[PDB]
Amino acid sequence: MSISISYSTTYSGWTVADYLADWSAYFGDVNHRPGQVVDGSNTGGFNPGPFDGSQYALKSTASDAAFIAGGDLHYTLFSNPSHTLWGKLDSIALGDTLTGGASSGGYALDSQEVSFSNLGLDSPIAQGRDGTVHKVVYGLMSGDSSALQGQIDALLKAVDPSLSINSTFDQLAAAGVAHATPAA
Repeated sequence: MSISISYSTTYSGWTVADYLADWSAYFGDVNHRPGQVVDGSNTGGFNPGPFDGSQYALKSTASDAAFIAGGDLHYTLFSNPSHTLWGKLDSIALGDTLTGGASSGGYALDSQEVSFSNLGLDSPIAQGRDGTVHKVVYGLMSGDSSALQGQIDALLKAVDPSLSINSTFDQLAAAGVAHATPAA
């Protein structure tokens, strides 16, 4: 299945690039870096976990913003290549107010704004932090969605050259790629 995008009608006239740029500024930088990682503050979590899961999810420390990365994800922690998130990234869901976790049978967003699915991204452990999956997710954690933007852009252009991250969600819905959900 090719890339599918779900969006609240609230963002119908926003370009994907503007939405993501503004969302990352709103989520901010959790400062997930050497000497600055604090359990339960800026780590996020895996479902099932502890270091691998079908979901990785993280709440903003600056706001109610949160994201859920979906697929088949793995984190190396201290083992070479250290601090690498790798595996399959199938989806990114962006919104407010993270709920759930491993014990609930999954993370969710109370106010999901936008989701990108069927991303088809797959990065091997041996690529380390140069892997696309790593860069996309760490980008989000650190207030820079450029890697995510770049991957969405490539996927959209591969569906049709008239589609890009500078398309509005409505324009992408006109092409059958994006699908509106009610404004909550």
